[PDB]
Amino acid sequence: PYLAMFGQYPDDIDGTTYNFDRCTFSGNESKPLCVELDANNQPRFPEWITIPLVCIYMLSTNILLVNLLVAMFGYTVGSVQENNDQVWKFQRFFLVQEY
Amino acid sequence: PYLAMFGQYPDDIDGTTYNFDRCTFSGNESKPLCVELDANNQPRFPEWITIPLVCIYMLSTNILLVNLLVAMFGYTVGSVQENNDQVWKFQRFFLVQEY
Ligand SMILES: CC(C)CCC[C@@H](C)[C@H]1CC[C@H]2[C@@H]3CC=C4C[C@@H](OC(=O)CCC(=O)O)CC[C@]4(C)[C@H]3CC[C@]12C
Ligand SMILES: CC(C)CCC[C@@H](C)[C@H]1CC[C@H]2[C@@H]3CC=C4C[C@@H](OC(=O)CCC(=O)O)CC[C@]4(C)[C@H]3CC[C@]12C
Ligand SMILES: CC(C)CCC[C@@H](C)[C@H]1CC[C@H]2[C@@H]3CC=C4C[C@@H](OC(=O)CCC(=O)O)CC[C@]4(C)[C@H]3CC[C@]12C
Ligand SMILES: CC(C)CCC[C@@H](C)[C@H]1CC[C@H]2[C@@H]3CC=C4C[C@@H](OC(=O)CCC(=O)O)CC[C@]4(C)[C@H]3CC[C@]12C
Ligand SMILES: FC(F)(F)c1ccccc1-c1cc(C(F)(F)F)c2[nH]c(C3=NOC4(CCCCC4)C3)nc2c1
Ligand SMILES: FC(F)(F)c1ccccc1-c1cc(C(F)(F)F)c2[nH]c(C3=NOC4(CCCCC4)C3)nc2c1
Repeated sequence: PYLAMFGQYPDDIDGTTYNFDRCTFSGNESKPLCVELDANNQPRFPEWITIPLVCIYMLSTNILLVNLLVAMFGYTVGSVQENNDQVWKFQRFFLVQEY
Repeated sequence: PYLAMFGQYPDDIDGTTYNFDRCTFSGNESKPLCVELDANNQPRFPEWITIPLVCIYMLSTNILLVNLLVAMFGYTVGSVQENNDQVWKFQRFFLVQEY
């Protein structure tokens, strides 16, 4: 999910896209466990629950949240522009007196 | 089209890029139907109609719309900053009295 915000889309969520080469049935390996199967040896997850969930998650993370953060940063830089100059001037005394 | 905003570019829009392995001629399969062919067994779509359409769609979605949303969020956070404090203070009474 952390990578999902950087444009990476989960792969093991669609039966068609899912590939069994990556996964392993047992734990004696270094790749993720395979999806739970059925008596017919096919993926069992409904596939109409995961896709909308991922769509909503990606919409919330990639787009809305970053835009909100941009807005907050804009307001913050606008609000405290003048006080930052005074703070920098105050610290300039220490910076100059250091040498 | 929903995924198209997350940076994914459609593949079955260019004759060179289009691959027949994914598609299926008949419906007895779990992958999308193949593009309509011609008497010579080649893709039939003009290829000069789809590409500009996709370019315009991607330009509208990925870039313009999200930037507009960012602008709206910035204006909204700027406008209602003071009233939000009063609303939070009002709800603080209920939050404190809950316990
Ligand atoms: C505000 C909008 C733009 C955001 C959400 C729109 C779509 C991205 C979502 C909403 C409901 C979703 C659909 C809900 C159910 C299904 C059927 C699903 O196929 C199955 O259910 C078969 C299940 C099986 O084979 O076991 C494939 C995706 C689809 C069309 C989902 C794909 C994406 C849809 C259209
Ligand atoms: C069947 C599947 C594919 C779709 C449904 C699964 C989730 C997408 C549902 C389950 C619980 C739902 C959530 C229940 C509570 C909330 C909080 C709500 O926002 C708030 O917390 C503020 C409410 C307010 O302003 O008063 C927005 C929707 C959300 C995430 C709901 C949206 C959709 C959720 C996550
Ligand atoms: C404001 C600008 C920056 C946005 C649009 C610019 C280009 C991305 C678009 C505008 C018109 C498009 C062109 C319209 C027609 C064609 C020819 C097309 O090839 C064919 O028509 C052959 C058809 C066939 O083989 O059957 C390949 C793409 C190209 C150059 C299109 C590719 C992209 C172009 C240059
Ligand atoms: C031959 C192919 C490859 C290019 C042409 C196909 C589409 C790109 C054309 C067909 C109809 C056109 C649309 C007709 C109407 C509108 C609405 C217009 O914006 C408005 O609705 C507001 C108008 C106003 O401000 O008065 C912007 C262009 C658009 C999307 C036009 C732009 C280009 C469209 C989508
Ligand atoms: F910037 C932002 F915050 F996105 C946002 C900006 C502008 C307007 C609304 C929101 C918002 C707020 C909340 C809430 F206030 F409720 F937290 C949201 N919650 C969710 C989801 N909940 O669960 C999901 C993740 C876990 C899987 C199920 C889906 C996404 N999307 C929200 C969007
Ligand atoms: F933020 C935004 F809105 F993008 C936008 C922001 C700033 C200036 C203009 C726009 C805008 C407005 C409209 C309209 F107001 F007309 F709706 C647009 N329409 C379209 C397209 N129409 O159809 C397409 C999708 C379907 C396939 C054909 C191409 C894209 N791009 C627009 C850009």
